[PDB]
Parts: sequence; C-alpha cells; structure tokens
Amino acid sequence: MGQKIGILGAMREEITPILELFGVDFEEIPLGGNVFHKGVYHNKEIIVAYSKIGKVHSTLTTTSMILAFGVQKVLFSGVAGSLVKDLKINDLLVATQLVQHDVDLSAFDHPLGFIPESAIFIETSGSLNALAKKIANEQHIALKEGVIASGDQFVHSKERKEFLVSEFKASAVEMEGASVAFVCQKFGVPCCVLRSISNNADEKAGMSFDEFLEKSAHTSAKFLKSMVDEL
Amino acid sequence: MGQKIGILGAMREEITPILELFGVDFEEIPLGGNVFHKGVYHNKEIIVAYSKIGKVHSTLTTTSMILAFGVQKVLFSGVAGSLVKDLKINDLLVATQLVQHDVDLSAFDHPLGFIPESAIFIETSGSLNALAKKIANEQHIALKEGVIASGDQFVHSKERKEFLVSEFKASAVEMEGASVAFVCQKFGVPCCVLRSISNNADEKAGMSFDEFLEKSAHTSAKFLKSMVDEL
Ligand SMILES: CSC[C@H]1O[C@@H](n2cnc3c(N)ncnc32)[C@H](O)[C@@H]1O
Ligand SMILES: CSC[C@H]1O[C@@H](n2cnc3c(N)ncnc32)[C@H](O)[C@@H]1O
Ligand SMILES: [Cl-]
Ligand SMILES: [Cl-]
Repeated sequence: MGQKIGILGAMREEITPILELFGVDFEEIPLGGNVFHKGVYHNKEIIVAYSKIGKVHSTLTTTSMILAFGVQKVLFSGVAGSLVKDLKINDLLVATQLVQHDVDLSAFDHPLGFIPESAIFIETSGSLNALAKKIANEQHIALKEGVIASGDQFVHSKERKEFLVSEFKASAVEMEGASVAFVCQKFGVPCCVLRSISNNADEKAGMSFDEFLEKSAHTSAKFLKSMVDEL
Repeated sequence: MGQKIGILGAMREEITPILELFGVDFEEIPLGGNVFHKGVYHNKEIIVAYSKIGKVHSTLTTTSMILAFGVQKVLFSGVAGSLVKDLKINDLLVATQLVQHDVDLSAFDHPLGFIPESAIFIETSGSLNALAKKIANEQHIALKEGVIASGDQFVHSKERKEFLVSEFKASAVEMEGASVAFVCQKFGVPCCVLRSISNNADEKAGMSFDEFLEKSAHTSAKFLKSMVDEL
C-alpha cells in the first residue's frame, strides 16, 4: 500500500466535498470529540476529519491523527481571508510558512509570534508545495505561495489586516493552519496547508464568508483531491 | 497498581521542583518535541512533563500524555497572574472552570470565548478540586476556587485585566490551563488545574514574574505533591 494520508478541514462544510469527491466507502471512528472517516483510495489509506474551529481544536485533531491513526502525511483544506490584492475570492494558495499571529510575549521583550523553545515561522513540505504548484500550472489555474497567519480570532478589520501584513508579511489569515503545521513538524510528518479565499478579512468579511463558504470549500477540496491523485 | 497520573507544567522551572519532590527514579522518553519523565511513586505510575508555553504547546502535550502514555488523570501545576485582590503573590487557586479568553468570533455574533460545537467554559474534576480544598484546609493554607482565563498573550495591563474580570469573572490569568482542561474533557480524563500567583498581570507583571517564578513554582509543586499523596 501507499503512504497513509490524513486529510483535515476545520468545519464540516470543508470536508463534506472531500468525502463526496473521493467517493469511496468510509468507516466512521469517534475519538476525542472528533469523527474520523477511514477509507481506501488508489491503494492509499485516507483518514478524513474536520477539527472544529481554532488552534486548540486543530492541534488536538492533528495530534490524534498522527498518534492514533499513524498518518504519514497531512493535507489541510479549507477557506481563508485574503490580505493581498492578488488573492481574490476563490483563489488558492499554499502556505510556504505559517505563524501564530496572536501570540504575544512582548512583556519579556520577545518578538510577536515568538514563544521560548520555539520559533516564529513554521515550515511545510517543500515537496508537497512543489507538487501543488505543478498541478496548478497544468490545470492552468493560479496558485499563490506565501505566509499564512493563524490566530483564534476571525479577522474583519483594516487595522488587524495592516498588522498582519506589516508584522509577518502574511498573504492570508485563518484559524488552524499554523497549529496543524506545528504539530506535524513536531512529529516529523510532512504537511501541506491549502486554502481558498472566501473573504477579504475586512469589515464585510462575515457576509462574504457566508456567501462563499460552499464554493471556496469546494475549490480547495477539488484541488486537494487532485494532489492526492498524484501521490 | 493505582491509576496512572499525568503531571504537567508549562515551563521547565515548574516541573523541576516536581521531579525533585517525588524523588524517585525517572526514565526520560522523548515524543513530539517533549520529554516525558516516567516513574513510580506510592504504587502509581507518574508521567511528568513541561509542555512549553501557550495553547498549542499544551494541547499537543496533553493529547500525547493521554494517547501515548494512557494517563488516567491529569494534574497541572504552575504559575499565574492574579486578577483579584484576595489572590496575593504565592497564593494558590484551583480552577473550577476555564475559558479561552482570546477567542473572538464576534463577527458572527458569537459571545467572546465561544466556538461553534464547543462552549465558553470548560469544567474540571469536582472530586480533585474538593480534595485540593480539604488538603488546603488541613494544611491551614488558603485555597481559592475560581475561573481561570487562558490565552496566548502574557497579560500586563489594567485594561486587559478589567476585560477578563468583566467578561468572564476570572480570578487568574495564564496561558495553558484552558487547553489542558479542554483536551482532558474531550477524552474523559479527570483534570485539576492548580496555580500559584507570581504577579498581578499589570504593567509591572514581567518583573514580578521573574522575581517570583522559583518560589511560586515550588509552592504549586509542593501542593500538587500533597494531592498525589492522597490519591
Ligand atoms: C467561522 S471562523 C472562520 C473559519 O474560516 C477560516 N477563516 C476564513 N476567513 C477568515 C478570516 N477572515 N479570519 C480568520 N479566519 C478565517 C478560519 O480558519 C476558520 O476555520
Ligand atoms: C513566560 S509566559 C507566562 C507563563 O506563566 C503563566 N503566566 C503567569 N502570569 C501570567 C500572566 N500575567 N499572563 C499570562 N500568563 C501568565 C502562563 O501560563 C505562561 O506559562
Ligand atoms: Cl479584526
Ligand atoms: Cl495586556
């Protein structure tokens, strides 16, 4: 068999299209408040789950995937807010690096985003990111590669957008990527974080998020499936 | 044998006294960027580790303790900032409930601290908290029981203190308790979060934190050991 693959979203809406697109029989397995969908696709075991929103939920679920299910790589798929003009609604990006943008130990003179015995930026798989870019090029679709900023707040203001761009040079904002990628690094598991834009993280981001959740989630899911087809 | 006990701190300084106080032989076992210290004490297996600071670190470590080591209860020991006049430097409290004070999905009209498919407050073990209070009473020391607010920022301002008190009626602030307790709840593992005050979470909190880390960490550790002696 091929290498077992964990596939993660944050919300049920992000994994519904994934389950449908793979089209195989899934066994549901409950663990730690999550439901894991276990199946076989192209001679690979795939484990699919949504974590629920935010850093704690996604850290927990990723750790479970690795420790309880023994996944050998993790692909994350979902929606995000754009911080750059060139990332429009529905556009895709993969995270070259991620940061926890809400971490603040500045009282001890640490840079924002930094925690002792850790680092500001978290790395992802160069191999998976390069695969993503090749697939995008062949499909003739755009694919940005940049920094994704993750925190436990839904960002919907110009001020916070300006901070994320100025402090971290982030291209997009969401609430799970950094934690998923962090856990994968700690366990030596290759990770790719893929996001489709559904809003511009500004004052109207809530309405845009609602309008485009279904389409953006499907866009990311379809692309994730195209990556698995090449693995 | 008795029930296996996980013992957690956030920083090395918080677990050093724990290891010394138990005084038994520990085997060091690395996993996921953490070092777990495994030993036997009063016919109980104890697993001791520091998570590193913050929600992601502590979520990861707690999940590892439960999934990889199969602990049957988790006791957390460490230092915190006071939000109430009656909690002075060195004073102890146990968390009756915890909240993630930096969670903000208000763009979707959710209450602060709330995430869909979750809850604002996380519960802890009534049994362990009651044990703590009995021990405190017998030792003739004060022990507060209240809400602990956890977030990924070191709090050092009157404005943020006022928010924590007004929004959550929190008694103390720290950066790991809510995540540890959250993971324990998801896995059905009893949890007690114990903290000793080392600062007042105000403009001078950084200096106070440094001055009292050693003493406050030891105060919490000694009390945690006294609980284990009754288990
Ligand atoms: C309902 S909370 C937003 C959910 O969508 C993602 N997301 C999309 N746009 C944004 C944004 N503007 N700010 C934060 N997270 C975002 C986050 O990862 C989370 O799972
Ligand atoms: C060095 S970051 C502070 C460490 O001590 C705890 N802590 C103590 N006082 C405070 C405070 N004022 N604000 C946040 N965390 C605190 C947090 O849980 C963390 O592990
Ligand atoms: Cl905002
Ligand atoms: Cl503050």
